[PDB]
Formats: sequence, structure tokens, C-alpha cells
Amino acid sequence: SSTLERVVYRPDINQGNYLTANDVSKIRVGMTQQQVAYALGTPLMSDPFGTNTWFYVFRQQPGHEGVTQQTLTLTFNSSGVLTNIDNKPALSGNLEHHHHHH
Repeated sequence: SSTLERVVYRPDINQGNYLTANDVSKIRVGMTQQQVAYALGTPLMSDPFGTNTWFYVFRQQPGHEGVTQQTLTLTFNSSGVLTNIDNKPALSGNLEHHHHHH
């Protein structure tokens, strides 16, 4: 009686390193710190200095100019409500193609 053990692991999984783009897309504006942290896996934050900004970074522009990325910055007002999200691509806006040559 041979034990036929052939399990399939999915090479399509991201278990750490960086946050997935679709994962950050789970949350929304007006979503409270608790739910944002619940969904994104964010640690508890309650800065008494007034710095209510959450910093995240995912891959969307891996390489082309070397300096090309969008900074995902969350801004929630003291009630815990995401009031503004900072999300703009590195294609002229939050950042552009590095150095105006030609």
C-alpha cells in the first residue's frame, strides 16, 4: 500500500516582501484605520505629532528609467477616516521621467 502524495503548490503567490497592488486597492477613502489596517495588514498607528500618513509601496513601474515609481501615501484625519489618498503614477504627475534631457 503505497502512499501517493503529490500536492500542488501555486507559484502565483506573494507571501511577503512587498504589498500587492490589488491588495492596497481593497481599501477606500473614509475607511477607518481599523479596517484599513485589517485589510492591508498595517500595524496600529496613532501618532500624537499629527503625522497621520501611512506609507506603502508596490511594483507597477519595475524598470525603464531607473527612477520611476509612485509613492502610495495614505492620509487619515484624527477620527480615523482616510481623508485623502496619495496615488499618482511616475508618468508625469507625482513623478516624471528622470531629468529633462531633450
